[PDB]
Amino acid sequence: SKLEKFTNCYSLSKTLRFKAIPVGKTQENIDNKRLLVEDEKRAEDYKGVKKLLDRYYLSFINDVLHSIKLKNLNNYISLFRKKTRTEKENKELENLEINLRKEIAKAFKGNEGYKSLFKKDIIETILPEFLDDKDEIALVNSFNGFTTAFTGFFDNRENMFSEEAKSTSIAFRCINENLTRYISNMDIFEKVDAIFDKHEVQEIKEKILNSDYDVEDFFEGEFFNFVLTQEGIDVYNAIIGGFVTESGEKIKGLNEYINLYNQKTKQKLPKFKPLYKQVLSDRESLSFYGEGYTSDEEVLEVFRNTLNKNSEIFSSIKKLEKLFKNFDEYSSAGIFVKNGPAISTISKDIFGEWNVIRDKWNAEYDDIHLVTEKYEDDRRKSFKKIGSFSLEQLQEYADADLSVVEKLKEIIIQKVDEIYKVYGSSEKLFDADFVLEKSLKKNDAVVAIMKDLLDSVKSFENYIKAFFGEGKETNRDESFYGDFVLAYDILLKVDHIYDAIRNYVTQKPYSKDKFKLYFQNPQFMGGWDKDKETDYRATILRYGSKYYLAIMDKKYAKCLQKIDKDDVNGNYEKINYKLLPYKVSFESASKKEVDKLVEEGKLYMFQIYNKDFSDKSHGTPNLHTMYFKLLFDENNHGQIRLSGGAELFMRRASLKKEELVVHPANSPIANKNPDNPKKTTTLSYDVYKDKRFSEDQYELHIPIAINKCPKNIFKINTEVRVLLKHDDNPYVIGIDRGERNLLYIVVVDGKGNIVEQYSLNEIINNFNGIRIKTDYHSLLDKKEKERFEARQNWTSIENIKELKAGYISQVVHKICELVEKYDAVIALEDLNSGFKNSRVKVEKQVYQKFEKMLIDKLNYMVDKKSNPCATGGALKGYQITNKFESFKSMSTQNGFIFYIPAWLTSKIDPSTGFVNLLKTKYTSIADSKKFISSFDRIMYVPEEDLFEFALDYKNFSRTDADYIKKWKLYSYGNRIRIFDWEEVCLTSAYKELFNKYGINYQQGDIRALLCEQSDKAFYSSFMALMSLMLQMRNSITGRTDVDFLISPVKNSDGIFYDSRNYEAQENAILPKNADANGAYNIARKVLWAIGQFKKAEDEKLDKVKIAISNKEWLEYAQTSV
RNA sequence: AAUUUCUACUAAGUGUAGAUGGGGU
Repeated sequence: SKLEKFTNCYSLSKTLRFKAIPVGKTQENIDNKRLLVEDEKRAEDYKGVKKLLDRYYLSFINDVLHSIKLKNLNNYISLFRKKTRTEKENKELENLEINLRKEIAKAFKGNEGYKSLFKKDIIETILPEFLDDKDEIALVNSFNGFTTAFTGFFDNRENMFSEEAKSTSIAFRCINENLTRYISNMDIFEKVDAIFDKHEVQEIKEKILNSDYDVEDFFEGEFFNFVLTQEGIDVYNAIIGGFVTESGEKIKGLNEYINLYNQKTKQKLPKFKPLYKQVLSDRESLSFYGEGYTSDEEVLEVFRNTLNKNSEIFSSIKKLEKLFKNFDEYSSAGIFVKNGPAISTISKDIFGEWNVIRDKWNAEYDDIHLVTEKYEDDRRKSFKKIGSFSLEQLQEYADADLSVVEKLKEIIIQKVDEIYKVYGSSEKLFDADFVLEKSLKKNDAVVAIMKDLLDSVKSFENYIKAFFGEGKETNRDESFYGDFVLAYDILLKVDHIYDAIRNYVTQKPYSKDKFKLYFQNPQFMGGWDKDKETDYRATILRYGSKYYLAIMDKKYAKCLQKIDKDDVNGNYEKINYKLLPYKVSFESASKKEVDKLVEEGKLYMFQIYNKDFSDKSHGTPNLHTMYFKLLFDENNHGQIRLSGGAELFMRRASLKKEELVVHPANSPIANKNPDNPKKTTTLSYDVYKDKRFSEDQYELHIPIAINKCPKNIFKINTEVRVLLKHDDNPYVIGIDRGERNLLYIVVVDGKGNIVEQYSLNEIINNFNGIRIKTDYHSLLDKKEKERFEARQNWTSIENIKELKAGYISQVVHKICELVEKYDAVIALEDLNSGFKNSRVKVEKQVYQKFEKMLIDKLNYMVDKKSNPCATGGALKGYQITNKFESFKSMSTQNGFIFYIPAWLTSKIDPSTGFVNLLKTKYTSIADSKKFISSFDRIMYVPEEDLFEFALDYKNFSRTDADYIKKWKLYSYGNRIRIFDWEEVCLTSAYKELFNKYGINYQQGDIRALLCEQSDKAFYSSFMALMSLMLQMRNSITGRTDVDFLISPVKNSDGIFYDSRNYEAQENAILPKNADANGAYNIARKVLWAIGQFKKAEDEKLDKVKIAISNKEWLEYAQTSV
């Protein structure tokens, strides 16, 4: 078995969360001794103390830099963009810059206690000394011994600034994007001195700190000399950003001065942009990061009401793009446009089709470099190398009088028009006394209003983002860039406010906020060492079927160890974990004495509880529940062991029993699964909505660690390759999405014969023998019908995403069993390549999550029902996958998950192999005549009313991919022309096309007459009917059941493949539908790969490209069948 | 419409079928 090999490979750890319920008098005892209000108090002061800690971190940035500020290595970064050195703009920049990130590191790094500021010591001594306010000092010392709480904050705020740039460091907005706004400062002032006079420059030169007596380092050109990270970033922005004197004197910086020339006398006045500084407080992450949003009226939206910054800059960007026309006179080339995902949309918006830009550039590439297979990839990579497409360069890839610039201007202006349209519909929410009616999460009208405006602005942001380029260019129009970039900086503010309100409304009715329970002990539950039972003061107890958590406290931290054996009692077995957090002994302790302690105030026993610990629990337990019981089982011999550090938190009541939705006792309870025969239930009791969140839970997040001692450690990919070579029959699960099925699975064997083809739209949940199915596809449809109304409210999309994530969890199970029963490599798609968009099913994001959860599941692949110690069982999960690295590491193979490009796997005939490799779109009469002419022989075969189109695929364009190169295209059978559909019979329509135009089809080879036709519209319909002939997947938009494939070519037995012939059959041998074909050939593209492993050498099975190009495909697809 | 938590549920009557690494910014 191929799967069996992969066990005990790596070692992941996990955290089985659970709940604990205060058994005995624990709750009252905790309350008597106020054992948890200090944990609560600290957790309400976390933020407060974080701010104080950050003040010391900001003084570190200040003082250290203030003194050590000479830009060490590169003089004062004088050679920054001076004259090109060895290698133009290559080493010239790169090296100078990287010595730059160390110029800053050295300053900090080894100072007066880097580790005295970034470890426990700060809040204990250094921070109290830094402060002086009694309240603040006491707050900081109340958060002492308790720095194991600020650990994450420490690391974040320390490792973000080192000898690197980018990321979120000082160098970034310290030497990288800081010097872009700097640089023109201490040399050839020149251009910027248009004004800069006695009433201007001299006035401000006396106002600023007289260390910089004159302006010197302020405007000019070439190199710079001041600020760095800290000297007062505001010092540079005193004239560059403007610093109005408190007295009243209007000091207008130095750039805030140009505006008297930059815009008043009109120009671009050499940039001079406001210096960037440390993100948020100290180089954090987002500068707009804020909290709040806890109540329905917590802030009436910072957007025009409580966020006027945003509203201001939509107008600013709008004016800047309305100045695009005079920026043509300035520097149209200077404005760039990032090549990427936006470039296709840009093409459509400006020119008309999504591929104008691409193809125009590809044509120019052909002029200078030449299509074939490898030439496609040459063009591809080189287009990916381009990162900006100047505006005038895009005008060259134009059409006619189409002005790329002006078309962009118009489209992007109408984008803000959309914003303002919804700003007029949100006036109610923006009015001072907004009458809040039914909450906010229940006020779907308000949700919609919010969403609409928030997303209108968000869309403009993403559209105008591109008008940036790659930043690192040359002739950047400085009348555009600079002014535009300032406004855009703010229009990035919306992102946060959108997220805030979205996440408020999409919020659950309850809350899962917890506070770490230290119980007056910073070292609480941090281990399970037998020898140290009084250090962390915690042990897992066991009352036979129940599981507990004993936690002794301060003045009685060793009580249990004295009074153990209760002999003839129930004995809450103390854990005798003699191994390190498998020696899972369980010392039978006390019962009467354990409970005695709980009632007194000594112990604080809690109960570990999952729904599968009830006596009323009827069926299969959860996997985590299983793992938990298995930690303390005899079977676990070192698989799932303890990791140490149970984080007991405390989730309070977010809801109250009285305001929950009840299903009164003895009243028939309607069942909501359409496929439930036993509709209605009538329960003897009541059932409330979310009763666990209406009470107080004590979340015990027990860390556990799977396979910490791996025996069979090997590289997974190479071992998969070896296994997929020595096998006689490599089955491939083959998973494609699809429109009719959500995740159609076509298991295909080692010869390409369909073994199974079932849509996983229905999950047949098997409980007590009875298999009640759930049409997740129909559920999706009903959820999408809810989405249809109220403009896809935020919650409806969340519900779809969550149902799709719960579906994903369900397909993960099914695929796991499919893989297990067939020993089959999945054949998922490399999602970093091309794009399936037709699928009205699992999307890219959800399939990426699917394959992440397949490689997270495939790390410890476990089916619940299987016996724990058998393969596939709880402690023998298959490690057939890798370990999720990134979403871009999902590109080749991650074990039993070959990511194959999904190119032409669905629109290919599964019987012959024919792929339409020919563009059959009527361009001009001549194009189709050459098309018609390149056919070997077009005859009407009246025998079987057909129109044979013998063709040479070696005599065509972009067709090097093919293999047979000689196909006869008989117009036969029925096509569904989706224009919204018509079922056009091919032969009949062609007979009638030829009858109408006078083309006597009854003339043997009539190709000459077809090319003879002088009517333009003849070929139009001719080429469109030819397109239909070649179209294989044919399905009526909507009606599920007409999913058929139809070949224009006959096979070796003369039959034209029909999917509808096979859809009637249960054991079909060829795809029974369109999406089945897809999964069939995705399991066949992986099949080319498997053949490649038996065609490549064993020791060489590692670099065998599994990347199947379309030329080794369309060969095999046209030759094995 | 019950849940360690999530999704679908009622699924044989206080539950069921799957999945579930979480902890700090």
